[PDB]
Amino acid sequence: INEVVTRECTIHLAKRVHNIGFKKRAPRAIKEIRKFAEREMGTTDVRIDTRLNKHIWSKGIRSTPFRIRVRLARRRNDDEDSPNKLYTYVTYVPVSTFKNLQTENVESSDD
RNA sequence: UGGAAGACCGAAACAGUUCUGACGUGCAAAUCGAUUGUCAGAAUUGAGUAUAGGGGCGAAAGACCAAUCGAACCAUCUAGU
RNA sequence: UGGUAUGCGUAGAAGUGUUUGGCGUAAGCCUGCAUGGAGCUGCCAUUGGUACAGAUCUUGGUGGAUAGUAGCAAAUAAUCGAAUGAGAGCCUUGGAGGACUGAAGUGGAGAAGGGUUUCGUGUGAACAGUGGUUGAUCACGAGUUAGUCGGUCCUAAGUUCA
RNA sequence: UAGUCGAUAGAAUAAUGUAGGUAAGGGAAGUCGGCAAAUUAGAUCCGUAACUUCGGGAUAAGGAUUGGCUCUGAAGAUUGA
RNA sequence: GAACCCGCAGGUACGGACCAAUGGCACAAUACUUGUUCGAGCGAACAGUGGUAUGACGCUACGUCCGUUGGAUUAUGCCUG
RNA sequence: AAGUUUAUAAUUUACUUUAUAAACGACAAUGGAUGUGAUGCCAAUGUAAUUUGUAACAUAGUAAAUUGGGAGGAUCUUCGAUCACCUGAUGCCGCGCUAGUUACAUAUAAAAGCAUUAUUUAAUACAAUGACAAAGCCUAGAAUCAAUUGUAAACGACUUUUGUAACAGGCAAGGUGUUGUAAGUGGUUGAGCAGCUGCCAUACUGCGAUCCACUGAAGCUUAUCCUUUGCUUGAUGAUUCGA
RNA sequence: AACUCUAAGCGGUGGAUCACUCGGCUCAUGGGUCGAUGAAGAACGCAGCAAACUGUGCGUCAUCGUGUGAACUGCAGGACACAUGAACAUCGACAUUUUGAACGCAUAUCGCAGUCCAUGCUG
Repeated sequence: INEVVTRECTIHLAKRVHNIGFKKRAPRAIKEIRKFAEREMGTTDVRIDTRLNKHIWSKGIRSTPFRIRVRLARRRNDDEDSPNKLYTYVTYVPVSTFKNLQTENVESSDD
């Protein structure tokens, strides 16, 4: 049951990050953004964009942005077929002031 | 004003005070941390070089002389008793 | 080992595994079966480097500890992630990204030392107490050009010796 | 800047550790012993003993003060009017 | 001169709980602050938790709360004999 | 001398209680059996590693079945959604009959064996268990792993979890905290300072810690906060177990 | 169940045991054969392919002469020159590096002279 719908989802990193050892704070942030992505889209195959890279990592490892605005896009696995016909594509939509945003159901496929 | 001193605090440097700490089948047949002595001179040190076994060298502990010193190491006497 | 059974023997010797059967109080013996491949044994005398469980024995091998318990922990230490491959956190690598040593350097040169270790290419097992396509590994090639820099020469401490 | 990011890693991040800290109130009662730890520390100013070989003791003791901004003064060089 | 059982309240020592208050710790939370870096600024990063003031979910103290009631019968006092 | 009882006279729920008379006077007895609801080894009138079958007489005298209702019982025990007892009703298979005495007939028995125990039985009876193909009745779980909670924890384990809803999870929102007034913008707030000065009042243009207003704000909020007709999303893996 | 124990079969692990051996060991026998005419030993470079062993020295895995008479051999260049010779032995003719007694002097230097003869260049 493929679905292949894209929505821009909400993650508060800070709680997950809380009391985890520094320097492992954002190797845990990336892993947890995958964990959230995997729970939402149901697809084990999580890909994280190179735009997503820089937005966690700008403010260097001790001060990971407490709340992050996520774009989660469930897409079809093309060539050399993974056992999971789906993959989720995770990118950051560049906002400095994420709070107050509830998740919205349309990103049109070919951005 | 000047800038003396085997002067003092303390780096590089050298050493190893106390924890009688870590380690102590370790990284290491002597290391590691903290702490600390000394640091312009009887200082620190490289290379070349001299001194060789019952000998040397010793700011002298019987310390050290190639992880070895109350007499090195190696072979032989020696399958010593 | 001398003699002997006109001994046995590649048609399977010796060796050896062996809930084969049996003998002897035992030391030990024979035989079957399987394996084997090139030589061997009984008896009478004859000689010994002659029989092993040990000697904090020797030498080689192997267990329990323990397919994992010590550990592989100091210098924070990664990480997104593109490429490739049999496999890729490192090691292959860009881009990116967190930092490190913090010019008294984990830098840039040389001596003392090293000895091909430098470098390209190939790149697998072993090695890198982890992986490892990569390396100071492993395989295959190349490279160190001087009248002026050192050695050379010179003397020192000191030495070789007519 | 140049060079690293290799010190096998991940998840958990238990006890006990190690290495680094903090702890009211009391404040060495602890212990062999203030060991370990803490206080103290730079600078400028003020003040400064016993004792003394008159050099020191001395950073004695005991006190004050230190940011930022905004002003002000002092401290030099050279020709010219 | 019975601090003597009935009766009453408190504490001690021991033990077990519990974190509300109060106190302790640091979220490397928030602020402030120094040194440096991001052109400055915001907001951060680095000083292996940078320091300092405050400091919650949470843990935990020195904090507080809770710790039963009979029989058998010893010692012993006794009946009847 | 502790004591088992009977009976008469009383007495009682209780071989209890009272008086009279006796009695097994820890005898020998008694302790196996009164098999004490008089078992067996009987039924079998030939009792048997065959079963007996069939006739009469008279005495004693036997019983086979079913259903309903009312009350009762259970201390480690072979079926507490079980087994009784009593009472009433229904009918009729007459299925059995036994003991005594007596009639009639017969298979086993003649198991060779003269040494019959030896290697030492099983038709049968009763009790349990089985299950090949098949047959006759009844009924349609969960556990554990993954994922999940934190009340739990080194790891297992413990405690929670998963119905398009009592949902569960990630947010945003709100409550609750914590710190202490953000950015940005405006103000001569502001000791002051530079630099240009008019045909006349004079000043302005920048700089300036900090203050004020927007701003009891901004940030942070529990992961081990509380809450949600708000948002979106999940709802789609593994193994094994029986009387 | 799993594991453990005990035994057995089979597979590993491991190289004992046996049988073999161009070697070792000991006794006996014959001979006397290093060197300034430059030794023994060392270093160095050498095979078509070699890195060693072994062989050799710049003529480098070997050359004359002599004997025999067709290989070497892993692959090959070769093989031809098998009748004048392979290849091995013999090895009496030569070569026999840099050294080392080691000899011009030295040697953490393959370093530095002198002399005679000789060559090229320049003249």
